[PDB]
Amino acid sequence: AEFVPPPECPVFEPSWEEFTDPLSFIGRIRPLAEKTGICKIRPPKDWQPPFACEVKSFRFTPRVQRLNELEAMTPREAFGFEQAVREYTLQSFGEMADNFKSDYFNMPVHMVPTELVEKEFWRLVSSIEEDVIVEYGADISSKDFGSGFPVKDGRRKILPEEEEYALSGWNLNNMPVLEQSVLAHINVMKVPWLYVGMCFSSFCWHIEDHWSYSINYLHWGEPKTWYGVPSHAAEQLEEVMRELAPELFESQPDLLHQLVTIMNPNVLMEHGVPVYRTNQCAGEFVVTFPRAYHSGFNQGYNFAEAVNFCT
Ligand SMILES: CCN(CCN(C)C)C(=O)c1cnn(-c2cc(C(=O)O)ccn2)c1-c1ccc(OC)cc1
Ligand SMILES: [Mn+2]
Repeated sequence: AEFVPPPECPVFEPSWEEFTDPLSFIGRIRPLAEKTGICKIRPPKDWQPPFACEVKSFRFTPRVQRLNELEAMTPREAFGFEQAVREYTLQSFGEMADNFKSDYFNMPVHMVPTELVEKEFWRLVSSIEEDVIVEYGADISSKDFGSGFPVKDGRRKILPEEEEYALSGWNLNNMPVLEQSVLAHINVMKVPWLYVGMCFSSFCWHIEDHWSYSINYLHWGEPKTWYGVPSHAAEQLEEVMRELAPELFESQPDLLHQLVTIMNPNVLMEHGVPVYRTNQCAGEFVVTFPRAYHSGFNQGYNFAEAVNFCT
């Protein structure tokens, strides 16, 4: 039986008046969005930040992801030496990514329906006959090659028409990140992270450290498909995860288990866990709420930026 897409999470299209401050905006939509775990925010049509990373020198070593690593658990000869991590440029990764997807589906990359990639992704995760391997540029600090948003740190040129985006509250470098505590006063910081995706590259189910919010922006490229679970269902999801996990992993601390918590959304739904989905397209924000479990994968070559923030 083929994958059944979860219902769509809310999408908001604020006018310019409502698009003033992200914390005030998220506070207003919270009564609805906290009940779906994730939501999507489309900025006003005329809000188009330039892309401001150092593209000429952009280089990275993406992690290798084997889609069915879990279903193949329960030894193959020379396991552990399948594929080495190597260095790409932004350009050379994109050539590889588009070639992979167009080859895989036998059609131009921009013509593959989002629902077809979604169906194939979940089929491959559980398949013991097809061993698909992809790569994910997922460990890239904005401090390395700069943020995708313009930043007024004097390291890179900003045009007059771009200064607005350097100062915008929706620029992820201008989100509040400091958690309130007494230790924070007794002590004598965080920056955005970047994600360069290809078709089928993915993030497993997790919640943020300290149950933090996160905000996520897709700078350009093909969509990022998301699944989210409201915080009221967090303990339920955790129970399902431990019920259906391999016993070798069921007892592991959550912070380690989250490295390998791959689970088809339909399985959670059949166990009574509410799941919502969305395709985040270029120029759109996704916000995750405190203790909202989420997971997802990329439809093709794309570039995202994300940060944890505090309210
Ligand atoms: C689990 C918490 N965590 C550990 C932090 N510890 C080390 C301190 C994270 O790093 C983290 C937080 N969110 N998050 C994420 C990423 C995306 C995306 O890929 O678009 C979408 C939504 N969330 C990630 C992530 C990073 C890399 C990754 O590689 C495959 C997969 C997930
Ligand atoms: Mn996350």
